[PDB]
Amino acid sequence: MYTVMLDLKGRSVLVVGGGTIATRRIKGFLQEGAAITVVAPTVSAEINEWEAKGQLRVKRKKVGEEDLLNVFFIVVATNDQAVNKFVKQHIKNDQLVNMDGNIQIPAQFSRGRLSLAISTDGASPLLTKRIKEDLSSNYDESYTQYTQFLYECRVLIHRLNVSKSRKHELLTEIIDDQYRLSLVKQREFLQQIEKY
Amino acid sequence: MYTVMLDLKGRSVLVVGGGTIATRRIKGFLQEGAAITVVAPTVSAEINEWEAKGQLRVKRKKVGEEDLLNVFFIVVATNDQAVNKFVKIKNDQLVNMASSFSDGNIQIPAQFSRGRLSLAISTDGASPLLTKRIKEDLSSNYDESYTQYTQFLYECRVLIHRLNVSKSRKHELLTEIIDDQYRLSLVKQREFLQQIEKY
Repeated sequence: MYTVMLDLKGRSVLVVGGGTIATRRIKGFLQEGAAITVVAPTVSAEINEWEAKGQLRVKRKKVGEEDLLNVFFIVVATNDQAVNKFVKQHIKNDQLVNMDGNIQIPAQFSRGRLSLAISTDGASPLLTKRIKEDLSSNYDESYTQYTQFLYECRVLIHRLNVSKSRKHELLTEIIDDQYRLSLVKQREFLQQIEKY
Repeated sequence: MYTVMLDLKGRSVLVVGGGTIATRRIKGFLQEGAAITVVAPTVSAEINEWEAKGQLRVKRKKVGEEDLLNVFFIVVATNDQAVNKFVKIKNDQLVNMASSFSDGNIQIPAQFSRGRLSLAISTDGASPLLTKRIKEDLSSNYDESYTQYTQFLYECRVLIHRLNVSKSRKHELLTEIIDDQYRLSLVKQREFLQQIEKY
């Protein structure tokens, strides 16, 4: 429908539920800057393992209005009809909520600042799974520190008091395999722009 | 940032600005069921046509405090830095700061489609040029064969959903049809359609 990038870095995420969907959702956005709370009577072995590693907070309760305060993003993973109704009746108008609801989560992966998301508008989640695998293979962890390098370069060049002509030159230069796969190449480029 | 589909159906959307960037942004959510209001002293020929077609509302003036009060999603797509700054609203407020350099909490990824297949690519603004490169590289690998194929897959989904056969049979069938040969053989496709008719 309408695909966007959403900043969750440092933001509050509540997951309502603790079964298999809940576990999937959390796996999905763990890398994202967190503040994850899970509210359910019972949770899964996986949520338990994450709770135990300091990755998540759990509240083994029936969700109440006290759980729905100032949460940036709410995920209602559960199917439990009454819980879904309750949450829907107790959130504000502009509440981001994945359930109605106003947030769908597509298959995706990231390599630091790089992200690729795939959908078929529910025609083939199984194709989407295959394409995700193929793309994860083709875009590996080298893109994590490369896109971090790119990001530093963009900020640094932006700040330069150097002509538009030169800025564009510096921004074009750093887009090839040799910048991704050579630390000398990167480090020397950084030495160059530091001098300006 | 994290990738999500935002459902704007029956939500208020404010587009601040009315140039080329505002027009491009609106195109993206024009068929989404939102109530779109566009605020700029002047607006493009295409925004005008959309207004005249009754798909959005136009406010022909510069933005003021009032315009930002009860708006679910704000897109800033102007060129006057004071408008940008002025908009730059509460926290928890969805906003796309399209006109850079700094971000809102909403970014719009590069996207291409092959029929129903959709790919979204972002580098969190690290490099618009890399994003373009990757979109071209993905365009190369996923060509127009995927446009026809997701149409096949869609029809299969429809026909399999209303089969009076088990859930586990449905899954097996929907799994079966995911490989290169289903995509690239029309015989394979057609014989499978015929097969799921018997059930």
